[PDB]
Amino acid sequence: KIIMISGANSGIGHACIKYFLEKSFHVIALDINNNNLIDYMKTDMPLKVVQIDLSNSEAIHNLFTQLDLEKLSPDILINAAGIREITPVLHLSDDMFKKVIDVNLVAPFILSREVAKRWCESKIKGCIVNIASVSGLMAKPERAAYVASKHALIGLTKQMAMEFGKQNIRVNSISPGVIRTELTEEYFSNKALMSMIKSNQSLDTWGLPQDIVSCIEYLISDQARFITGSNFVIDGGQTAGKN
Amino acid sequence: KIIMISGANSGIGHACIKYFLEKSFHVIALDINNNNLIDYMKTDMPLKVVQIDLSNSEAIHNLFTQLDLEKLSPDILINAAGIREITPVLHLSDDMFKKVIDVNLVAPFILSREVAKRWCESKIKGCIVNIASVSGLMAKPERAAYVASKHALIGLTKQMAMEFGKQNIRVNSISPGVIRTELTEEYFSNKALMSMIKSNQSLDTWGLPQDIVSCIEYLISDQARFITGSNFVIDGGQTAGKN
Amino acid sequence: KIIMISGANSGIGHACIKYFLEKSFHVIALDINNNNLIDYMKTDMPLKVVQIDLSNSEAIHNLFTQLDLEKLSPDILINAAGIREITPVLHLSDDMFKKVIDVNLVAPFILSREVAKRWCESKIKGCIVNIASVSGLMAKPERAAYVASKHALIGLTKQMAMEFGKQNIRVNSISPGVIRTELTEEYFSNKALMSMIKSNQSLDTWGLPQDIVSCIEYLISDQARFITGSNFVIDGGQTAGKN
Amino acid sequence: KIIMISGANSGIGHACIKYFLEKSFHVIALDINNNNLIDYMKTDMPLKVVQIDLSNSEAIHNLFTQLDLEKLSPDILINAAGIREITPVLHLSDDMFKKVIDVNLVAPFILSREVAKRWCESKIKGCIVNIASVSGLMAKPERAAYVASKHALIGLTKQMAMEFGKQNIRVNSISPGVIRTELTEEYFSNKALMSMIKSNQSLDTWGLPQDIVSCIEYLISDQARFITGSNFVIDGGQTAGKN
Ligand SMILES: NC(=O)c1ccc[n+]([C@@H]2O[C@H](COP(=O)([O-])OP(=O)(O)OC[C@H]3O[C@@H](n4cnc5c(N)ncnc54)[C@H](O)[C@@H]3O)[C@@H](O)[C@H]2O)c1
Ligand SMILES: NC(=O)c1ccc[n+]([C@@H]2O[C@H](COP(=O)([O-])OP(=O)(O)OC[C@H]3O[C@@H](n4cnc5c(N)ncnc54)[C@H](O)[C@@H]3O)[C@@H](O)[C@H]2O)c1
Ligand SMILES: NC(=O)c1ccc[n+]([C@@H]2O[C@H](COP(=O)([O-])OP(=O)(O)OC[C@H]3O[C@@H](n4cnc5c(N)ncnc54)[C@H](O)[C@@H]3O)[C@@H](O)[C@H]2O)c1
Ligand SMILES: NC(=O)c1ccc[n+]([C@@H]2O[C@H](COP(=O)([O-])OP(=O)(O)OC[C@H]3O[C@@H](n4cnc5c(N)ncnc54)[C@H](O)[C@@H]3O)[C@@H](O)[C@H]2O)c1
Repeated sequence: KIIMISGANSGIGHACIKYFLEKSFHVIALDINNNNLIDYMKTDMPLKVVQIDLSNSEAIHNLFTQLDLEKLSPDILINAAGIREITPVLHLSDDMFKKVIDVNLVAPFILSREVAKRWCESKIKGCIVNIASVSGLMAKPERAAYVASKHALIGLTKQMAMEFGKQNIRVNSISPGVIRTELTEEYFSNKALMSMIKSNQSLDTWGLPQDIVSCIEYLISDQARFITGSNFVIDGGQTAGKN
Repeated sequence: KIIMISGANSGIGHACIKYFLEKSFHVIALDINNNNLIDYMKTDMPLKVVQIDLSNSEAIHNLFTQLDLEKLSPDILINAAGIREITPVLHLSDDMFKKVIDVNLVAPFILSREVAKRWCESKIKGCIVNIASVSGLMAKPERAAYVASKHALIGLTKQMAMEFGKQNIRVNSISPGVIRTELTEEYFSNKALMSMIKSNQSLDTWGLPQDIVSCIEYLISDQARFITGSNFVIDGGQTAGKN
Repeated sequence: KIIMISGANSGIGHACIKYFLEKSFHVIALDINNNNLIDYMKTDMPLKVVQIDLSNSEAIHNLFTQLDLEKLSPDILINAAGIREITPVLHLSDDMFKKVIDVNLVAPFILSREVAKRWCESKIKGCIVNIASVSGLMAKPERAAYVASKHALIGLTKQMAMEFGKQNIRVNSISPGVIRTELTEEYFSNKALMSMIKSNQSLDTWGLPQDIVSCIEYLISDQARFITGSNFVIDGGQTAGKN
Repeated sequence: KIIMISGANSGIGHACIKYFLEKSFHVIALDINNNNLIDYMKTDMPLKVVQIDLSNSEAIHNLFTQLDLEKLSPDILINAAGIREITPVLHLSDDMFKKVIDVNLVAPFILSREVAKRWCESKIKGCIVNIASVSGLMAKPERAAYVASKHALIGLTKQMAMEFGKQNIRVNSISPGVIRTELTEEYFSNKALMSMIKSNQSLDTWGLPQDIVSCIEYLISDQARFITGSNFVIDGGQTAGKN
């Protein structure tokens, strides 16, 4: 199987590249940066790395030209590339709101549409997993674009699941709570902050990239044949309520 | 009180212009069309009509430069301008997805940020109502951008309610079900379709613009003092469940 | 019009009694206590006070046999009677859990079923408003029964809305955030508790019974003709998210 | 490891018995009937079978007395026993509404409290899985008690997850869509009703008990360390929206 994973240079998407490579998949890795993939690019692993700014829809079109010319058509798409602003909403510029939208929502849409197109043409049973967030279900401060983008992606998941259901293409999302990655690593040296995170959820611990990889493994498995349009929350109780 | 209302040339937004002018508000009306607003312009009702493509963030910026020069700032913002594609997702182009997002989400974001900036600097207690949709809570076919945009707008509402809560700026959404307007008018002479719409909800009728205007009236009233971050569904039971 | 209001001796249901008497409704008041309703009974306002334990389903059955004999069938039902435990779940007894369920869920169910039976017989357009809670959408500590009961009542509201929609019987719920009543009075003299409440929501205030009464007023109005199966959150932003 | 599974005689619960015995768990099976479990007791697999009417709370307390004497505390609890009425709500009796509540909500609650009590006393981790339903998230006709009870169980899951999270007791729910079991078997020979079922979801198939077992298997695994308070929908797209 061929799996295409965005966000491959860091955090959850990188954990996925490593995991799926170890399980003998052919991996197409998409990211705007590649410093964490250079070593692997020098090996003979079945890894194709594309350096791509997924905020640029022209660039995504060029990616599918390249993939089609290389006869590479993934079976599975993991939309994990994403960005998060931390900024007072009055200081969030038009261009920055748009940028978050373009990465977190538009790119998943376009990548999903293109893979679905090729699956419908070839009559293949594809699978998409969208990395949303608990911010797709509730708000947080200083994250207007982020929260909007993640709400959007939950909706998109359900919509595309309905759209391609008769073609046996399954589309699901995962909504992580706090996962220790490069995105969130700054939190973990701050005592006050770690205390407040632990206060906002039920388990006295934090997630790791492997917790989300495991979920992905489940959602792409044969055991997930009846799962489509669902959102799986992996958040140590962050969304359960208020305490 | 000054009320800024997008989508003012048609449908819900147009019913709003009429009703609120009738109630002695000063109205700033935004829309890309103005043919229905011309008659009202001929009167000396306190109505400013702006012809503006809200998909162009530069035209929104010019709008607000004009308003600042005129020392005109709204007390209330109704985000009602919206578009809806009906397009099988494999035929939904990058530009069209992004256009729906830019009208349905980015314009409410920018209008909201700009009014809220002026409220925070003046220490005025503002109110924003976003017209989302039941497509902000569930999916529908051939509506990938629409569903994504309406889900986004619901999360944006929650986020901005949170962001501006300490400044006493309330931000709520309304999720209509089927409302007879120029958007949906084509359905109403199709018997097959009308019967399907009625089977998909609880009440044997459809909504009218006035159903949404009355909800807006409540949400901007003093009786809505403790209401923020809420989504008011006005849908004849369309979202209640199945069968 | 006759309006039947449970919880009539205290808090929200008492504020309803007074308000709706003032607008010329005939009121049927249901509560297990009556000390606050005594003054009202002495006047000859059109108020019928019934002292009833709504956790006793046979007493409810008798009430309706009586009401039938007296030709008092309500046109509107407001289910406001409720209780709330604050008990660590390991100390929450079988009986305490069942009682909270019986009062918060079963009583609304039976009352609703009986009023709707009479509307369907008479071909009347009835209206039910269930007072749920934000604890019907998320969890809180030491409130296992309360949370379960309120999630149930949200479900029940949707279900009855669908069941009775073709008969033009509308069924909606209100989910209050923190409303200052006898239920919550103990909180208001604890400063630390009040601070935590306020930082868990958007608005620096709390709700009053009148906030809920005005929402009731809207939902029973003719302007609510297309509203059924909806849950109206009146909560100062408490549910918007975290921070 | 010991797992207690309710509803062990039929459908999902029975599929669990067989599966987890094959995996070397010691299984405490609970059900009001036992005819499908007789054969298993004939082998000497580590299976305790208990005949118990889980609507009877004293019978639950006697169960725990007897397990305490045998020193068998389960490590994992799967609440799968349930019932569903198909009855027009005007014909749904007080007792039948309460019965559905007692089986579908109150028994999960008591079982959960009792296992949690012993996990907290022994300072052992514990894991609960509650079998809710898509009727826990939306309504369906003729199912007032069932929709109520399943909404309640979703809320109870979230609450208990919050309540016991500091003790590392994880509590999650699974919400199946149409699973072919003895509960639903009657539908499958009805051509028209099958066609309506497929029309209401995205995938042209139905679930099997194994689909829910596999979800349980994931929720009780070490890969589920960060999952609590979550609701996993396994429904073929039934909840995605309306088509
Ligand atoms: N870590 C968390 O706590 C958390 C919580 C919930 C959801 N998420 C989501 O998980 C996903 C992955 O997060 P992460 O923690 O691994 O973050 P990360 O920053 O460690 O990795 C994200 C990767 O995405 C890539 N990316 C960003 N913008 C891109 C662009 N324009 N083009 C191509 N690649 C781009 C980044 O360069 C980076 O390598 C994101 O969508 C994030 O919003 C994370
Ligand atoms: N009518 C329904 O059944 C229904 C259901 C749910 C939600 N809604 C929403 O309600 C809102 C109003 O819908 P309506 O039914 O009144 O539709 P409408 O088409 O009658 O009115 C929409 C107006 O918005 C304006 N508009 C669109 N694009 C714009 C642009 N780029 N710049 C400026 N103005 C623009 C249009 O010119 C038009 O006058 C929309 O957001 C719509 O999605 C409608
Ligand atoms: N006040 C809040 O902050 C808040 C928040 C959310 C929801 N609610 C809900 O609003 C509703 C009204 O609450 P309130 O604040 O007015 O509480 P309150 O305690 O002041 O009034 C509730 C009334 O219901 C009656 N009641 C209780 N059990 C009864 C029984 N067995 N039979 C008859 N009457 C019975 C009580 O006697 C009392 O008069 C409740 O369902 C409650 O859960 C309140
Ligand atoms: N099958 C579906 O399509 C579906 C969909 C959503 C949720 N569910 C839920 O999944 C769970 C399992 O359902 P299933 O399809 O296996 O049903 P089933 O009828 O096949 O099995 C239910 C079992 O629960 C037991 N039970 C019922 N009442 C009991 C009592 N008072 N005490 C002890 N045992 C009792 C029954 O005897 C039976 O063995 C239920 O909670 C059901 O509501 C099923």
